[PDB]
Amino acid sequence: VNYLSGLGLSRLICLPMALRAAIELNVFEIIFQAGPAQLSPAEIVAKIPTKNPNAAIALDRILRMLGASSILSVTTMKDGRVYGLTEESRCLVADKNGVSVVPMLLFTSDKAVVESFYNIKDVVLEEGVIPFDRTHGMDFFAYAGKEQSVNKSFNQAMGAGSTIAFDEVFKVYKGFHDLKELVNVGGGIGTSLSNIIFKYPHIKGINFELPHVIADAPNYPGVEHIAGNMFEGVPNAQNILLKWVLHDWDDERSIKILQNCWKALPEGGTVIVVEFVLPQLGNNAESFNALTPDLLMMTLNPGGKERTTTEFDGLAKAAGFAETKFFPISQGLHVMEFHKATA
Amino acid sequence: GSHMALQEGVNYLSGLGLSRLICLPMALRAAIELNVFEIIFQAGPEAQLSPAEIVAKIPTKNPNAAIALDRILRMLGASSILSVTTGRVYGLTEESRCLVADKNGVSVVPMLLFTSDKAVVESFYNIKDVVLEEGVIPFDRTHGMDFFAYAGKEVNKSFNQAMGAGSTIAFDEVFKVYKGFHDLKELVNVGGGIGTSLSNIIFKYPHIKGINFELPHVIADAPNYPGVEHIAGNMFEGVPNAQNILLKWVLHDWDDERSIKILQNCWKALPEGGTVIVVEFVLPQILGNNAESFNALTPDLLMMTLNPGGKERTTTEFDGLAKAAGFAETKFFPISQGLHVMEFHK
Ligand SMILES: Nc1ncnc2c1ncn2[C@@H]1O[C@H](CSCC[C@H](N)C(=O)O)[C@@H](O)[C@H]1O
Ligand SMILES: Nc1ncnc2c1ncn2[C@@H]1O[C@H](CSCC[C@H](N)C(=O)O)[C@@H](O)[C@H]1O
Ligand SMILES: COc1cc2c(cc1O)[C@@H]1Cc3ccc(OC)c(O)c3CN1CC2
Ligand SMILES: COc1cc2c(cc1O)[C@@H]1Cc3ccc(OC)c(O)c3CN1CC2
Repeated sequence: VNYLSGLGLSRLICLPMALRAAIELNVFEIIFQAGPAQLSPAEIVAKIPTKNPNAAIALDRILRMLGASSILSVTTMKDGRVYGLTEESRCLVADKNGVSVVPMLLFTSDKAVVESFYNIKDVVLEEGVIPFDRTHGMDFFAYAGKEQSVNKSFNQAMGAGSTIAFDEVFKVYKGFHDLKELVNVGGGIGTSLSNIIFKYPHIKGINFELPHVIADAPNYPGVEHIAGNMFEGVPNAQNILLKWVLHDWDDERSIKILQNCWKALPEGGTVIVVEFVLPQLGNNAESFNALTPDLLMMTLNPGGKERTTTEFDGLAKAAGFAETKFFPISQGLHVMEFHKATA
Repeated sequence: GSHMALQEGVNYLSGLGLSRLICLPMALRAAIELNVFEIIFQAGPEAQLSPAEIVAKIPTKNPNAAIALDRILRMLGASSILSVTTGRVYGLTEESRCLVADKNGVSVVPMLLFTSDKAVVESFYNIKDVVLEEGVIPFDRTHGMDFFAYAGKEVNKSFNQAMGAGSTIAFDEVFKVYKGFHDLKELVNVGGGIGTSLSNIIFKYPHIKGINFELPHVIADAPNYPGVEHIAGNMFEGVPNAQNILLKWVLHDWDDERSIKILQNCWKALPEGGTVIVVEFVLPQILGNNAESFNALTPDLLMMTLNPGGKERTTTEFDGLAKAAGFAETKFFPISQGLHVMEFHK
């Protein structure tokens, strides 16, 4: 047995912390500004606010780990290593509208989240334990209420993810056309509705959320914010959007959310669910796209989990939606329609 | 707009999957702490157990334990740490066999539990400060004290056990290649940990008198290895008089100036014919996705976050240390996958 190189499994914790450091140092935007280029650490440090003469050697130590792990391209030239973007690190550069995966990556490796991960084994060992609650003494959404650093990191993570998800959704899914009104239950800071209205200008958007999220939201006109608790009830709605909400909750609570949605809808109204779906698993993007949020749910949320299409169908039917349709979008991302029948 | 067009159509969606990079080490940690790899190993390697079968060997009365464990293990399987078959059943792979204890109870588990310890990861949040600020040590900034002193007031155990397991593993490889211990009569291990290195050396060469030289809080843990006596001290003040010295995984903890001071103290403790035997991984000058590269880069980032100016070094840099410290002759013995023995001759 190669125990010696098995010691190298410690890279697994080194690599995400190296990536977090490079993200926080703005490395990817700095490289991107040089053109589709490979920059030395010294050249990158020219764009970092530091008075430290040793900054470039230290940065090289972080970046060469990212290069060996194929996050950055690396080649050695007359003045040492030089680093460029790759197909996988391009997502770390903000696009025309300033969205990248960076807010999501900074949230999911945030100290509060990682600290809770130390107790994920307790979900195996003890019935009904939530690692985040045990670590922090309150559930995640209450914590985000009390702690603005985590509130902000999480709200921006969800907003960036919303833009990314809906850019993919609109490549495939057409079911938002002919809708006149959409209430986003647990809609975050309203970015989801903003993307939808950007594509379908006549849809009236109502974002239904907790107050600490609404207070943190940008003023999107055309998005009206309503404070409330989805477990107590949902405002009257022609149609409802449920994105990245059901996976936060166990089956019982998900069914309760969906029953409140059913009660708020008129005959012929629809709940549109946007989630990743557990693939039928391997070293591929679909698998990681479901398993990554699943482990985040396991550490953060009350019985939240990712689900198969069959499990989503079961939730819908148990909550009063006898008509369901499933729309694979991309790499495990799905849109699903839960329809309340017309006469 | 042509420059920004390069971000139009980027697969941001699967880029969200980069969060798996932090999920994976925490899943692995959990599996280690639940004893998953030994439980699977008991089924005969190559055999696959369901999470229900594994949970049957874990002390819990939680009826949902198998589903929960499955959530951790399937992430490990998709990442090629475990093998999976579909419920799902899990087996060991070439990458996880090292997580099973050998004939002598040794595996990489103590090292993996140390390097993902809360204190270490907490310090990792400040590794960018080594870039931003002159002379800042992330562990010192995070916790208010240096790593070895912190271990003094106490993790002394987690780290010391990690180094001991790593020592057994390293010397099992060294003894396949390096023969330079065979004719020594006495060896002082400067910074020798809990003494496991000397214990392995004396097990192979029983006529070697072993002297383990360490900080007092490290010796407090040390087992009574035959042939090994423990001495407390500070290597920056001096080293006990020694016919030969072992320096394993010590130089890489320190910047050039302090490493040279260590080696000069070694020089002063040695007779005219004494040697320092250095055991370290060697940093390749051309890096890639290979074991040599990762075997140097992994401890290098741990040094960056934990230690005062510690770093991994090339062979040329080790020769430079030796020369600056008064050792005119050096010899290099590649062992395996970047691990080296080097002899510094006075
Ligand atoms: N009881 C409750 N009532 C309404 N919203 C709730 C709630 N409990 C949690 N939430 C909200 O549920 C959201 C889940 S995160 C998903 C946010 C958004 N739908 C997106 O896809 O980007 C959080 O914003 C949180 O504030
Ligand atoms: N001033 C000092 N004097 C003696 N030992 C010291 C020291 N500062 C740090 N050390 C020791 O240096 C060791 C580095 S870790 C290496 C341990 C061991 N040689 C092995 O290879 O497994 C630690 O055990 C630490 O206690
Ligand atoms: C190939 O993979 C690995 C290689 C090595 C180590 C850990 C690995 O996972 C450890 C990590 C470590 C951390 C802190 C130390 O002092 C504070 C220290 O001496 C070491 C030793 N090194 C030896 C090389
Ligand atoms: C494919 O990669 C990813 C996919 C997804 C998420 C993060 C990823 O990295 C996030 C993580 C997350 C964490 C906490 C939440 O509430 C507490 C939450 O709704 C989500 C949502 N999901 C959406 C799917």
